[PDB]
Amino acid sequence: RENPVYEKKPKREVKKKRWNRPKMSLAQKKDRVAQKKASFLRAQERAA
RNA sequence: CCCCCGGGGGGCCGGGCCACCCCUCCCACGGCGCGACCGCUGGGGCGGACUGUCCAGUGCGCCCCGGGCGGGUCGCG
Repeated sequence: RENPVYEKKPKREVKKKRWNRPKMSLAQKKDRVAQKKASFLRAQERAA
């Protein structure tokens, strides 16, 4: 009751890094399918 | 006020403009050439992330570019 005022914590500038995983792009998403199919074949003639 | 045959015709002197040939402004429009500002799509380096049942591949960030493409705005010839 004698000091209800709130003093925010001082905001320090941060190193500005990224802990999260960025979203994959279309070119990458589309190229992975080409590798998955190609690797599925180049693994199939090894059995052949 | 004159002139040619009472009726038809011809002039009076100044000024500016267009006709032709010379020169030259600003503007409009179109064309050709050039330069500047924006847009789009090849290289290299750096940094980082990711993918692929062979070491290969794919964006993104920054920077430098040789460009290519195209239109707008601006400025010339």
